[PDB]
Amino acid sequence: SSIASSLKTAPVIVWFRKDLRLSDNLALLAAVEHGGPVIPVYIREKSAGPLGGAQEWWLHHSLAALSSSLEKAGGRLVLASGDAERILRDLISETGADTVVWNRRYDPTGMATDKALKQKLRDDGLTVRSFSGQLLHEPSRLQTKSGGPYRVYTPFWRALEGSDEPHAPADPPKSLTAPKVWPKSEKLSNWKLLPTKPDWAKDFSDIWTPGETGALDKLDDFIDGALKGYEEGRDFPAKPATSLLSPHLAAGEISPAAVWHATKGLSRHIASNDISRFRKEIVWREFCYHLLFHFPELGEKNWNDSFDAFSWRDDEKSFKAWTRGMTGYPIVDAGMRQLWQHGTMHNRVRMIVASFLIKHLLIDWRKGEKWFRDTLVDADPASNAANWQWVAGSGADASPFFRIFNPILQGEKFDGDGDYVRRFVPELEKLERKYIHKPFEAPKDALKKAGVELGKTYPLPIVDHGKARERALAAYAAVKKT
Ligand SMILES: Cc1cc2nc3c(=O)[nH]c(=O)nc-3n(C[C@H](O)[C@H](O)[C@H](O)COP(=O)(O)OP(=O)(O)OC[C@H]3O[C@@H](n4cnc5c(N)ncnc54)[C@H](O)[C@@H]3O)c2cc1C
Ligand SMILES: Nc1nc(=O)c2c([nH]1)NC[C@@H]1CN(c3ccc(C(=O)N[C@@H](CCC(=O)O)C(=O)O)cc3)CN21
Repeated sequence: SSIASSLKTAPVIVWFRKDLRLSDNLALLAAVEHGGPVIPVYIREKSAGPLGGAQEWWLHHSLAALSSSLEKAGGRLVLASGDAERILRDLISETGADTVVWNRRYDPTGMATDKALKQKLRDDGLTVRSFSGQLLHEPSRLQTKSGGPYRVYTPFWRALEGSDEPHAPADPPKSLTAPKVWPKSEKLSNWKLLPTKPDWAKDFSDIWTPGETGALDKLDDFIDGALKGYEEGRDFPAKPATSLLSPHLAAGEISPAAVWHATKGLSRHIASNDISRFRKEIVWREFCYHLLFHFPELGEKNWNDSFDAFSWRDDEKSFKAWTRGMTGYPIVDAGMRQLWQHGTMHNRVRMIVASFLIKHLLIDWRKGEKWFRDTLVDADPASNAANWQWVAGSGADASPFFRIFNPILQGEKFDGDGDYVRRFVPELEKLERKYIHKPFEAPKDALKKAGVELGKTYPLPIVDHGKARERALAAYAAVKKT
């Protein structure tokens, strides 16, 4: 190291955010190609990070898993809290790194943070490079054949379906070059991301294994499992027919290109309709990000400003009943209880509970959006906002506001035998399917036999369907006169 000294390569910093994976990670691969020591860092920023309590549980386990995977490769994960610029400059100064890399994040606030930071670092002569991976498409570049943003799903789907296959996923690096001396790291346990007493996430582990290995296990199981019959099965919440990839995708533990490529070459065993339908759902995520790019206020302002003057009820009591799954409408209650217990909800039931809040209770959709932000492990700044707005009646793909279905009928249509309701509202277990979705219409004899006392065992409906419907349509008529 004195007289036969090779000229050494400077380190490179890899800044992880919602891309907590080693596979199909172009930033990490760039760091490997760069040579020299690789310095992985995760920063607890003020603005960005987990959208709520459930996602903090997710993040803890995700960071623990990523750290373990990096250590297996010979690296480590540096943890730091505070101002990203100050932290990165301090790491640069300490290590002598000449480059910072990251994977692009496409939520407008995070993208703006990155743009500003990138310019500041470049102005001081640092190399900064950002990479695709979070999305199959580039929202700032993709336009209709006539030069517009996509406003409607089907043409957007046809564009992505018709595009050259997303590039196949890149392998993870098996080894990372480490610095001789590691920068100091914060302790994950000190970040207070986990519940303590009570452990309200105690059943999350029954469903979830956060991190890249868990993501790949979910993908593998889906391809070898529920992908078969997915198209027919996905509408029925009692059936475990979906992939459960959403929080892994949200956390960037698996790329959508990896998911897409996993659906290729399956014709010997899998019907094309199931694959097409699953791909469409992946593209719904893409579309939500497209809309967020084109309308950054998607989570706070109505897409259709005709709704701005809508007069929402000031009824925090009904809102609380909704959050607790105590509406007296079993399918709604089942969904809200599923969410509380497992940090997720079947998509059909998300639509039903969202509609119940907005139309039956006439409560501001933003309140429902915020509740979901705190309780979903998959909370996503594009998909949550976009879906709430569609249920609320804004957007080309929105159901018109005046379309108001009875939760009872939706329950009987998509959960006819009542298995989903019985799973999450077990106090109704003994009711026959005739009354499982409408226990308030059952006769005294049946309620007695099933061990159900309305108002004790299970609540009466907090609103009458007919009256709620009249109220919502009157509110719709009023907003038109504005
Ligand atoms: C009111 C409301 C709020 C929602 N909030 C979120 C959210 O915060 N995060 C989130 O990822 N999804 C959200 N969704 C969409 C959808 O309900 C979930 O993606 C789905 O329940 C996830 O289960 P899965 O992974 O088994 O889906 P699968 O059926 O296996 O679908 C595969 C993937 O496609 C994507 N996807 C599927 N459906 C949709 C959709 N309607 N919109 C956008 N992406 C979709 C997801 O990434 C999902 O993992 C919301 C839907 C509604 C109606
Ligand atoms: N999906 C999901 N499920 C949840 O249960 C959940 C979320 N998400 N997101 C965050 C909130 C907050 N969590 C909490 C936090 C504290 C208490 C708690 O301290 N409970 C006391 C009594 C006070 C009370 O219930 O408010 C207890 O020991 O029962 C309960 C739930 C549950 N949370």
